[PDB]
Formats: sequence, structure tokens, C-alpha cells
Amino acid sequence: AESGSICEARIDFVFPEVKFPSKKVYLAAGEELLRKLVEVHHENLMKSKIHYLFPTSHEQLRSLVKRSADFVVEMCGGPPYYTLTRGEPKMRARHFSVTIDEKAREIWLACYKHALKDVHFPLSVLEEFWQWIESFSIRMINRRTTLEPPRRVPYSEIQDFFVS
Amino acid sequence: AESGSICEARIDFVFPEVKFPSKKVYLAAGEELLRKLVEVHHENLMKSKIHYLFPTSHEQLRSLVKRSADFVVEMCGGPPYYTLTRGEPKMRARHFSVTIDEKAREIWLACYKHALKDVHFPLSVLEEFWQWIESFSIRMINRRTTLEPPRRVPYSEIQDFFVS
Ligand code: HEM
Ligand code: HEM
Repeated sequence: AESGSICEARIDFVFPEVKFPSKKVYLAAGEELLRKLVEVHHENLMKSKIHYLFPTSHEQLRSLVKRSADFVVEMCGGPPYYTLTRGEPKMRARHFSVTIDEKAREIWLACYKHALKDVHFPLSVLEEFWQWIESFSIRMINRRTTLEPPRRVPYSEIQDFFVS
Repeated sequence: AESGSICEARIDFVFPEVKFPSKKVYLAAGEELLRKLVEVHHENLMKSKIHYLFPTSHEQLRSLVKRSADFVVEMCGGPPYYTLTRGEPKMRARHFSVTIDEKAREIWLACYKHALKDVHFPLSVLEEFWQWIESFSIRMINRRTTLEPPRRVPYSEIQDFFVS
């Protein structure tokens, strides 16, 4: 960068392909486990270093957990609890009101990995679920703090955690 | 986006090409005027809706105005005041230290439009300078709050303003 120079157009980071879970996940896990999963993720979050991002206030966060759970149940192939009640996901946009940097996503993911184990999510559909949130979560990042692309964490990296 | 769906890869917004000013800018304006331009731009910034982002302490304020003026003088073709002191520009990275959303860039730009007129920046190189900051400023944005791309402000939209 100096006088006269030309900087070509460039992109910061690409939002990778997102594979939504097949209906096998809803069938293997069932609605009750899915809802419990989200509740435990939320509990993990409230104990995490990003607890401050989350409305504290029983009514506030009881409605939030319910919403997230409806979203997860529907997207894993259950009934349309979410779109019948909130409509179009438009998730990135819904997250604009909260500051989400790269570290925030990693902690959100780590809390989810722990919840997946804590609730004994069936191993057979675990990768389908993981690869969904691992990639989808990248699109919620709205505060950049590095030139590096957001970290990828493939199931292969964490699978040993679920058999130990 | 639903169970089984595959959202393909995508980018948020492109950093468009940036044309840095030719040395003609420094030749036409001179070091004094470029430093006054930066000084005035900062006076405007302190009176603007992003005033909170900038220092209140007089010593810190002087330091930053100096760095920006050194950068502008150098980048317009003057002596290398910035690289000799602060070193490599890496401007996007240096700006991670402050939260900059789309509106912040718009306000920073409108403050610059007024400064440029206020100090009677030479008409021969005004467009060259404007197109540099209008595009370069896009790469400073590190907080996204909309799905829309950052607003483009071509010189043609504002050219009448400079001439009355
Ligand atoms: C990337 C890290 C993420 C963080 C830190 C995060 C945090 C949050 C916070 C703080 C809210 C509440 C916003 C409010 O109170 O208005 C929220 C809303 C929500 N989040 Fe996330 N989130 C993340 C990613 C995701 C991902 C990947 C999904 C889905 C797979 C998701 C699903 C939801 C849903 C369904 C809601 C409620 C939306 C509604 O009200 O309709 N989030 N999130
Ligand atoms: C787009 C909206 C922008 C905003 C809101 C903004 C604001 C700021 C702030 C708050 C600082 C001090 C940061 C700190 O020390 O913590 C700073 C530093 C600086 N800004 Fe910007 N800026 C913007 C764009 C630009 C552009 C486009 C340029 C150059 C064309 C620029 C040139 C500089 C320079 C040279 C510094 C000093 C860097 C150093 O410490 O060496 N800024 N800016």
C-alpha cells in the first residue's frame, strides 16, 4: 500500500457450504432428546465465558430456549414448530443484535460438543448434527477481529471425545 | 433452508478495488493542507454521532491525529512519515481495535466530504482523493448489522456539493 498502488477487489472470508441434517436425525434422536440437548447447551452457555451475551431473566431465556429447541427439532426433520411460530429463520440477521466474534462461535461450539456428549446424542447421527452447526454457526459471526478465516472443526477432530 | 437442505457457499460482501492516490495529490495540495484536512476531518468526527469512538484525552487525540496525517501525507505521495514511525499500514487489522459498522463508515465519510470542502482541497485532485477513501474505508468495516452491502458513494453523487 503506497501512493499510486491498486488493491484488487478481495473477500474477507467465505461462508462455507452448510448441510442441514437429514430427517434421520429426528428419527434417531426423537423430539424429547433434541429439546433436552438445546436446554443443556443453554446451560453450558450460561456457564461459559460468553454468558454475558445471553439475556439473563427467567422469562427471557425460557422463551429463547423454547425457540431454539423448536428450530432444532424442525431442522432435524421434526414438526415445523419454528416456522409456524417465528416464520422464516433468517438466522444471520436475527443474530445482528448480538455481538458475535470468532472466539464467541468457538465457545458456542465447544458448549454444544459438551452438551452432545452429556445427553448421549446417538453416535449414528452425531456427525450429521455436528457438521450442520459447525458450518452454519460461521454465518452468525458479525464482528471480525482477525484477518484469518474462522476456524473449521471437522467431526474427525472431535469424534474421539464421544467414545471416551 | 430446511431438513436435508444444502445452503451453498457464499460471501457476505466484496472489498471492491481500491485506487490509492497518485503523487499528483501531494503535489497539488502540499503537506500543510493535507495535515489541515486531517485535522478538520477529526474536528468534524468529534461533533458527529460516532464521537464516542475517539479519544477525549488531549494527548491521545493529538497522537492519533498525527498518525492519520502522517499516513495521508505519505499515501498521497509525500515523505514516508507513517512507515518510518508506525510502520506497515495493515489498516484493516489496525482498525480491529475499534468497532466499525456500516453506519460508522458512512458518518466517517460524510465528515470527510465536509472537511474536503471546508479546507478548499484543490479541485484537480479531489475526485482522486475521494475515490480512495470511499473504497478503502469499506475494508475497515468489522461489525456487520445488515445483509445489504456497504453503500457506494461515487464522486458523481457528491460532485455538485463541492462546487456549491
Ligand atoms: C455462532 C455463535 C452463536 C452465538 C454466540 C449465539 C447466541 C444467541 C443469542 C445471544 C440469542 C438471543 C438474541 C436475542 O435475545 O434477541 C440467539 C438467538 C437464536 N439463536 Fe443463536 N447464537 C449463535 C449461533 C446459532 C446457530 C448456529 C443457530 C442454529 C443452528 C442458532 C439458533 C438461534 C435461534 C433459533 C435463536 C432465536 C431466534 C428467534 O428468536 O427466532 N444460533 N443466539
Ligand atoms: C471507516 C470508518 C473509520 C473509522 C470509524 C475510523 C476510526 C478510527 C479510530 C477510532 C482510530 C483509533 C483506534 C485506536 O487506537 O484504538 C483510528 C486510527 C487510524 N485511522 Fe481510522 N477509521 C476509519 C477508516 C479509516 C480509513 C479509511 C483510513 C485511511 C484511509 C484511516 C486512517 C487511520 C490511521 C492511519 C489510524 C492510526 C493507525 C495507527 O495507530 O497507526 N481510518 N481510526
